Amino acid sequence: SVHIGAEKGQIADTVLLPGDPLRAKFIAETYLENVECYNEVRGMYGFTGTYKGKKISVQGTGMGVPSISIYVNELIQSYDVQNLIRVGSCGAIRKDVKVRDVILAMTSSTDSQMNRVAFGSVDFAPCADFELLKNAYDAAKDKGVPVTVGSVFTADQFYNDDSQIEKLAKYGVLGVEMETTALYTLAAKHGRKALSILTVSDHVLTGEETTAEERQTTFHDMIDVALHSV
Amino acid sequence: SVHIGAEKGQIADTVLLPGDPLRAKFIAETYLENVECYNEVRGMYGFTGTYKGKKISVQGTGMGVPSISIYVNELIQSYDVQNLIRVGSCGAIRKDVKVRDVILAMTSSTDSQMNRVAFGSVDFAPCADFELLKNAYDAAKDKGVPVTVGSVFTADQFYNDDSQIEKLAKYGVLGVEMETTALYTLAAKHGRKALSILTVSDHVLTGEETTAEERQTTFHDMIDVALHSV
Amino acid sequence: SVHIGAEKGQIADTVLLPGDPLRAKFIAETYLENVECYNEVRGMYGFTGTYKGKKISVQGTGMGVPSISIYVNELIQSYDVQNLIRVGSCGAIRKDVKVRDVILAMTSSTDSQMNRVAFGSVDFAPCADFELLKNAYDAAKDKGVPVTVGSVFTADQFYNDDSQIEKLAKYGVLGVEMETTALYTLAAKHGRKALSILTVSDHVLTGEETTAEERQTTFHDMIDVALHSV
Amino acid sequence: SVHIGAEKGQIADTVLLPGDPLRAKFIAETYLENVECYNEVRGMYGFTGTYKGKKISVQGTGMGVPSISIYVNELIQSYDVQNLIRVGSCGAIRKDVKVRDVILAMTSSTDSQMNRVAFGSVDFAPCADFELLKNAYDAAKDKGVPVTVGSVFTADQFYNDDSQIEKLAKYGVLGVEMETTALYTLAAKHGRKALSILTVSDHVLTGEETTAEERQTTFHDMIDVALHSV
Amino acid sequence: SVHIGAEKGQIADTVLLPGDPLRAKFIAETYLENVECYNEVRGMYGFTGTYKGKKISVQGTGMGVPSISIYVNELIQSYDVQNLIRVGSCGAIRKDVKVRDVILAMTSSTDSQMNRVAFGSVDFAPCADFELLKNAYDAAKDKGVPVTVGSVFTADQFYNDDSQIEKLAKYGVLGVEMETTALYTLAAKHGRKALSILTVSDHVLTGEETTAEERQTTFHDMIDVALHSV
Amino acid sequence: SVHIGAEKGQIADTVLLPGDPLRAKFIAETYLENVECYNEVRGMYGFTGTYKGKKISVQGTGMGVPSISIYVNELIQSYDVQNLIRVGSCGAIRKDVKVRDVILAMTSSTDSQMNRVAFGSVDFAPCADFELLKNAYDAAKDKGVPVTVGSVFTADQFYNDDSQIEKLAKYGVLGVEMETTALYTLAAKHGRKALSILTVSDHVLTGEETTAEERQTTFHDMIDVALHSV
Ligand SMILES: Nc1nc(=O)c2ncn([C@H]3C[C@H](O)[C@@H](CO)O3)c2[nH]1
Ligand SMILES: Nc1nc(=O)c2ncn([C@H]3C[C@H](O)[C@@H](CO)O3)c2[nH]1
Ligand SMILES: Nc1nc(=O)c2ncn([C@H]3C[C@H](O)[C@@H](CO)O3)c2[nH]1
Ligand SMILES: Nc1nc(=O)c2ncn([C@H]3C[C@H](O)[C@@H](CO)O3)c2[nH]1
Ligand SMILES: Nc1nc(=O)c2ncn([C@H]3C[C@H](O)[C@@H](CO)O3)c2[nH]1
Ligand SMILES: Nc1nc(=O)c2ncn([C@H]3C[C@H](O)[C@@H](CO)O3)c2[nH]1
Ligand SMILES: [Cl-]
Ligand SMILES: [Cl-]
Ligand SMILES: [Cl-]
Ligand SMILES: [Cl-]
Ligand SMILES: [Cl-]
Ligand SMILES: [Cl-]
Repeated sequence: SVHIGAEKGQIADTVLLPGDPLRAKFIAETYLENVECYNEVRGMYGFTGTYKGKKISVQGTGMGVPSISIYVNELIQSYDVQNLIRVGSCGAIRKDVKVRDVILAMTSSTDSQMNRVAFGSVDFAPCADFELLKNAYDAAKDKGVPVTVGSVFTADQFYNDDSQIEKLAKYGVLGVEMETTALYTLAAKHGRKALSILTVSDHVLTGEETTAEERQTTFHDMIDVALHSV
Repeated sequence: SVHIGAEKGQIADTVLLPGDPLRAKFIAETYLENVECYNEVRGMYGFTGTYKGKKISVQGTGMGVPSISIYVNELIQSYDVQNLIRVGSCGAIRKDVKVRDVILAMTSSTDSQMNRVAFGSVDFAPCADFELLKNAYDAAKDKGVPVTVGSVFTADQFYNDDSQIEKLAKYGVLGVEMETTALYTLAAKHGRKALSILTVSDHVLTGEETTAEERQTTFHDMIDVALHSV
Repeated sequence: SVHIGAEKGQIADTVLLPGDPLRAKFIAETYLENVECYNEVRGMYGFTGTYKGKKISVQGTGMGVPSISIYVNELIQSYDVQNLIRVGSCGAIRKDVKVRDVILAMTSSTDSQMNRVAFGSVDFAPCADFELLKNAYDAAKDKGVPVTVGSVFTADQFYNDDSQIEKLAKYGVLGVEMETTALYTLAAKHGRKALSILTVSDHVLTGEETTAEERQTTFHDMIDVALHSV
Repeated sequence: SVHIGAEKGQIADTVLLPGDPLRAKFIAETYLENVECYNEVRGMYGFTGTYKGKKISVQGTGMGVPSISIYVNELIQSYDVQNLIRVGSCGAIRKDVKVRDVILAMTSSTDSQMNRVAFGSVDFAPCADFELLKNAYDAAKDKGVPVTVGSVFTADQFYNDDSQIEKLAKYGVLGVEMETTALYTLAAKHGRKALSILTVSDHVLTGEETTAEERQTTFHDMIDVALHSV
Repeated sequence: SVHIGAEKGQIADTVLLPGDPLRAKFIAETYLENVECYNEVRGMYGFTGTYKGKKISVQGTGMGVPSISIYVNELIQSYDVQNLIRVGSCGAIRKDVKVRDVILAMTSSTDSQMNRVAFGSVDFAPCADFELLKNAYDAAKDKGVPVTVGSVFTADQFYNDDSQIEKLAKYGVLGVEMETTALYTLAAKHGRKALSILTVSDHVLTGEETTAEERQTTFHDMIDVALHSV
Repeated sequence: SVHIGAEKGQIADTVLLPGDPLRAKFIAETYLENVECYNEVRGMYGFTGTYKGKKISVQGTGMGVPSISIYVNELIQSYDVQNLIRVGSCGAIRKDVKVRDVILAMTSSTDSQMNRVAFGSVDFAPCADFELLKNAYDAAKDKGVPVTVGSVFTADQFYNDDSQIEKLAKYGVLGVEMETTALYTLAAKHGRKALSILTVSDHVLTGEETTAEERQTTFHDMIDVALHSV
């Protein structure tokens, strides 16, 4: 596969997709037994290991829709990947979204033209896989993790005129990131199961703000919720 | 309120929204104790009653986004309606969607220009309220009802060139109706809780077909799932 | 026909299309001899009768483009309907449009995405049939009815940000309703003759306002103009 | 006025707008008494004269929306022009449109982005002024001229992929030219009265074809209809 | 060819395209030896002559994209024209663009819907031919002519809400005219070489202004730069 | 700066922007004296060094418009970066583009919605800075490097329906990559100088194909052309 230097099935059915290829490293080392490293292309590191005896892979995606699309496609098409879970952060855009909250995206709004190219006249609303999502909600509530379930906004521009999120907050969108629409759509197209699990990086239209401690907690917190989701 | 001839609070916190104002009649009579009739404007009948002692309202919406939008707005704005559940049918567009299946929409794609007017450059992905949705899933599984959870397609045209649903089936969209986007968006805007619960009316790209018996079953079946959702 | 429970040709060549299925009732009873009732589906009542010995039908459409589209299509395709005249009201948006004025739409602007789906890069300007329209103008001037002839605006949302009509008034658009584009386009597509005849319901950017008396007059007034249009 | 080298009111209330600045010459010389020439800028000749004692002006527009827009704006804004009538030809796109037929545009479809720039989410349907149009119909029928009344298509490209007109013929659009939308819209914006009167230049999806004789007849024929329209 | 009354090859490989058909006259008479006149249709004059012994043609285009498109297409398709250079003016929109400056467009932004019709989801960025452009830059610097090289804006409307150029100046667009996008695109499509060379007509968001003397200089100045470009 | 862990001015006026953060490493080590490493965030390595005594920086961008936008913005806004040159590859889409050819983008088409968000009704054609571009052409021709100068296509999707490039080849677009539009636009907005320099990675609509040797040559070849461009 053009972008991923890996042997067939040297990659798990299940892949966690952080934006950062260095958090990809971190997650493997700090959470998985028997750490393999299949990919080193573009520094976009890929890893495979076990957790509670089960095989789990970890691939960094880079940032923005066009980048994650690249990896999700190859992972799916060239490695028959079955379950793809994003684990990154997002900028909180409501006030009723707390820094501790862990976010499960049912859907996402986007300004990426990825869908309009393919569909034209249709606002295409992408979709988390319920089984994956329910499992994550269950895995959250049993351990008693703070968890919100709603939509996010997959943006093309980190720095924007940003008129959008101010309007999107008014419709109950929870936060902004740059990957989810791309995951959900490509996963749905190819018959796979996708879900996006996200922590708060900071409040964009500040209601409150974040410390290094709060992130370290919610980060770890999110990885668990993901891992136990199967 | 312009379209609904009703006294303040003569309407419940919770309203079931069938497309048909005559199924609206049916549902009241056949499911609710102490049947009031608040609205008779445009034959778009509105009813209030109790079920398991609790107050439940039933308002017909008519067809298409512009029509349901009318009722949802007034119900919300003029009657502080808290929970709005659609109960209609949809044309099944996948083959793995069975005539018995009861459908819970997490989201919907639309070709209505309702959102693009307000948002512009954004594909806005509307969102069912999770609490309502989870409750419906729970109320489904305990009685053991067949139930699928994914997206639908809110269309503007019953008869189309329909090139869309053939493409939308390829992305795992479950079925086509004409209301949901409009519900989810207006509910989200005004801080209310919405959910759309749907039976199969027939298979549009026929995988299988429907009898009068199968509908009568799933219809009733869906009303229960709704009713026990609280 | 899916939505209209009627026997072949039990429906006239000519159909008046009020939004309200109860004004549909009213019009039949109060204007036509030998009243038949072909449709009772969805409470969207359909009627056939005579006037000056000639067969005339009356079908309610519901509200919004997607709804009227449904009836117009079936009426045309399943009942070879030849002449379709809308008789509803509209919100006056200029000041030089008087509450008494009866409106004949040559065309309509819309924000519905119905046309952009089919045409893409084209602003499609729909068209009243001239013969029908001229006949209505003649039938207006002989009795001496106040009558204006220009465009309207077929909206998707009764409640809007409404920035549009303020801009559209500046271009001489007369009023806003929710049906006409849909009529004109479907009528033109299938080789039929359509026309939309409208009274003022109120002034939206208030220049003046309406009583119950003024409506009763213009309503009746409009039905005549329609009826004598053949 | 930047584009028209003319003294205030040296231009009539009424202006005929042929595309060709040389037919502009022709029309003056061959139809009007006391021929003045106000404009010679860009060879886009402008003329003023009398007909049946009444003052009539004649200004060439050039081709395409952006060009006629230029003249229509200045004529309106800088010379308080009251009535603006286009007199050009169009490519017939239906078969039931005959080479002899004289065309009165109620409206026009366009692919020009002129309107979408100003309106955004609105398909804006431009509008002939009825008074002007009725007068032209009357002036046609009394002399007994063949005359059709419907819509046209204002295109941006003489040579196209042209997929549009094949689809637009299916909706009863009569013919294609390159000016009308631009006239109707600018006329409506500034409170003026516009109308577009058109002959057939040839059949684009050939049903029949044209001689030099047939044009000379219909051309002259159209100028009359225009002239007597007041 | 429909719009150009000319015999095969009575037109040069190289054609200068001023907007004004009278500057077309001027340029021929004042710059070329052995002046032929091939076209007189629509007053849109076409000329052929020699300069430094070499054959050079001069065709007026009229104004706006739809008009120049007409001539560029026929010139290319019916006369195998190889090199097409626009020589007109543009409204300067930055302040760092001086009245003396001669402008070489690498590209242009447009609001014309010409490209979106053909491409859909693509912002198509048109392209000057480098060879032509470099040659013009060389021919500029050797004589020592003030010359800027960047983008312009091909507008559909001389009079606009004009919100665009205020935003476009902020991105370094140099000036606004009404032809270039149309040239570059049609030239690129048919394998020909195009370039647009432009003087300042005035400053639109005034930084400074123009005399008749400054234009006469830069005009002549621009024709040279064009002519020596081969 | 959020994404780049660097001290003020520890970054040069001039930055080379390869997609790959590992080619970023390579370029530094193999071309620059006194190698500093300012950034290690996300493995997206940043380096500063000298070449012919002059300070030159090297920052990886990742893939797709949203990603490079991130770095270009911070580099510009937080480090007053003056000159930004992309050095990556592109998929050749014409046949007359040779594997050896080095490509200088004057402009790029895109399907990214980055511009349409900001501009709306405008196809915005981005622009290489001429000074940078000319300098690169000069630095190419003196050493005698094969070099083509035209447009490219900045895509959002590596894997597409790809109907676009087949149409875009027909208009003389040279190749497809995923960064340039984003560079040119952000550079132009902030008053900086940008240029994109690209090798062929392979032929997408295969005319010919590539070896490892041909890339190693053209790669090195391109870095020179960049480096000597100042
Ligand atoms: N736009 C945006 N705003 C935020 O506040 C935010 N917080 C996290 N992210 C995610 C998404 C990207 O992968 C990447 C960009 O830093 O991280 C954000 N994106
Ligand atoms: N488009 C469409 N296709 C179907 O097969 C279908 N089945 C049910 N519905 C819903 C939605 C409307 O409220 C209304 C239109 O009949 O019923 C459908 N809509
Ligand atoms: N938008 C809108 N504004 C008005 O003031 C108005 N007056 C009448 N109508 C028509 C059209 C609908 O069928 C229906 C909505 O009430 O009635 C209106 N629609
Ligand atoms: N597109 C197009 N097709 C035709 O068959 C046709 N016939 C006449 N016209 C009008 C409109 C222009 O002003 C001008 C272009 O020749 O003439 C036409 N335009
Ligand atoms: N829009 C616009 N603004 C100007 O300041 C300007 N200056 C010159 N031009 C060019 C382009 C047309 O061919 C024609 C319109 O007058 O001349 C301009 N166009
Ligand atoms: N779409 C696309 N097709 C190609 O053949 C191609 N060749 C190189 N590139 C550039 C651009 C990306 O940064 C990145 C994606 O691999 O590399 C390409 N992109
Ligand atoms: Cl992330
Ligand atoms: Cl329904
Ligand atoms: Cl109505
Ligand atoms: Cl014409
Ligand atoms: Cl010009
Ligand atoms: Cl690259």
